[PDB]
Formats: sequence, C-alpha cells, structure tokens
Amino acid sequence: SLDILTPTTLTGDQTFNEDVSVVSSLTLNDGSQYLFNNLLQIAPSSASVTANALAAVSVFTFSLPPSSSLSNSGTLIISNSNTGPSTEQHIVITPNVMANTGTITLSLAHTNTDSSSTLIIDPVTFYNTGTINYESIGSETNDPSLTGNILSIGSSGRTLQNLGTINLNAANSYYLLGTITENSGSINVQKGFLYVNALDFIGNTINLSTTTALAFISPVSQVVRVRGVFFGNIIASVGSSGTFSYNTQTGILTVTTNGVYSYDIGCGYNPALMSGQQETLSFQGNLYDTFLVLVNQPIPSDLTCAA
Repeated sequence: SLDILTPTTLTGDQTFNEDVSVVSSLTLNDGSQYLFNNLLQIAPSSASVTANALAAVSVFTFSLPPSSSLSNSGTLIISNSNTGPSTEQHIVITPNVMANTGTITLSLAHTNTDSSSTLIIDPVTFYNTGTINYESIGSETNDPSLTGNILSIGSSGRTLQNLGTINLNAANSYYLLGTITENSGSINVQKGFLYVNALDFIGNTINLSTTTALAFISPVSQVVRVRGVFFGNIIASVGSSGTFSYNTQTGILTVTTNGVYSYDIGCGYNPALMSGQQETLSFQGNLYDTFLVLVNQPIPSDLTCAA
C-alpha cells in the first residue's frame, strides 16, 4: 500500500496500519513512537529504514507487534540517542514472522539495566541469514544491576532459525530464551555476559570475546559449540557441588552440578591447567549458585580433533 520509491524523511510519531514496502531509503526522525502494525518490507539489499528516536525525551517505542511481519533484505537501523538512568525505551520486535537476509542494527545510548525498559526480539517465527547487531552509542557506567533493558531473544517453546550472525556488543548482559537452531549460525558475545535459559540449543556456535561469559541457566541435552574459550572468558553452569571433565579426544567439556552441561570447545586444550569454582550469578532478578570453568590457557593453535 505505502511504497517508498524515493529517498524519504518523515517527522514525528508514525503509526503504519498499511503495508509498507521500502525500495529506496526511509528515514524516521523526531518521533517518540514508531509503529509498524502490518507488513514492513525492505528490499532490495540497497534499501534501508532508519528510525531515529526523538532526542531529549522520556520514552521511546519501536514496535513490530504480533499483527506485523518483517521481511528485510536491506538495512534496518533502530537508533536511540537518549541516555541516562531515567531513560525508558521499548524496542519490541515481535512480528508474526521475522525474516532477515540483510542487516538489522539496534544502536542505543542507554545500555545499562533499568527498572522499566524492554528490549525484546520474540516473533512467532524467526529467520536470519544476515546479521543482527546490538551496538552501543553511549558511555553509561555504574550499572544498577536491575532487570529492565536486557535484550531478551526468543521465548520458551519458540525456535530461532539463525543461519547467519547475531552480534552482541552493547551491554552487561543479554538473555537467550528461545531455542536456537541451524548449523551455520553464530552468536558473537563481543561485550558482556550471555545467559541462556532455553529448552534446547541446536546447531549454532557461540563465539566468546575477551572478558565475556556464557552462562547456561538450565542444561540442554545438546552439545553446545563454543569457541574463543581462553583465560579471558568463562563458561558458567548453574548448580551446586560442581565438577567438570574435559575429553581430549572429542574436545567436549562436561560440567556436572545437579544437571549435565556439555560444551564442544574444541580439541587441543590441556585439562591439567583447567580449574573451576562456585560463584553466584543473577538472572531475571534471582540469585543462582553457579559453577564456573576457567581453562587458564590460550586458545590452542589447532582445535581439530583426531579421527
């Protein structure tokens, strides 16, 4: 219905009850509320949508509700320059279908936790062969360790077909609540901690940067592929009385608390250098005893396992 065929810039709050097809570039400025209630189609790859929150205002909402559908082969940027402990934002991407073969970038200046913000990616169906980014354009410090403003991906019982890349590079923490699938996908934890509380975790590789962490709140039956493991990061597993073992032939790290967690970290690690310790983590406002594994060594030069 609404077709953007020439570079367009719109001002103020926007509520799209029509299907929106963008083949050029659409820019949304000076609005505290951007709503796409039906189709939002961005194609071909050179097309783009950029939603800029109104500056120096209290609340910001970007919404793709369950009535909507997202089909992006170009570039969708959601940017909010508002920052500070009183910031309230609601970036709620919950379309019936979320199909991305291009780039989606969440670019926020308010990345600290708070009491009231929501950052949600939880459609019914999730399809990503491109790149989804969460980046910071702020400089906030002194996080209050609250439960709001934590990017939460998926939900219990729904799946996420991640054939491409999810880049997490903005905040102290992120939550993965849905079931990831597809063998080619990667989740890159470039800053902060990733907490996983999901029914299963299939196919993807979790790549940890330095001074990041992966924490599984509940064990999954799948072996979880994690790469980048070295003295700069850790894998945490919820539960008390933690023990662990590393198999040099398969490259699999097995952690046992009250449940069994299995991580494929690669071959080449020396198990005699590894150690573990009990700590306490916070997840969705509750404290959990957690067993941490520190490999205490660099990434091996060759991660391949013997046949």
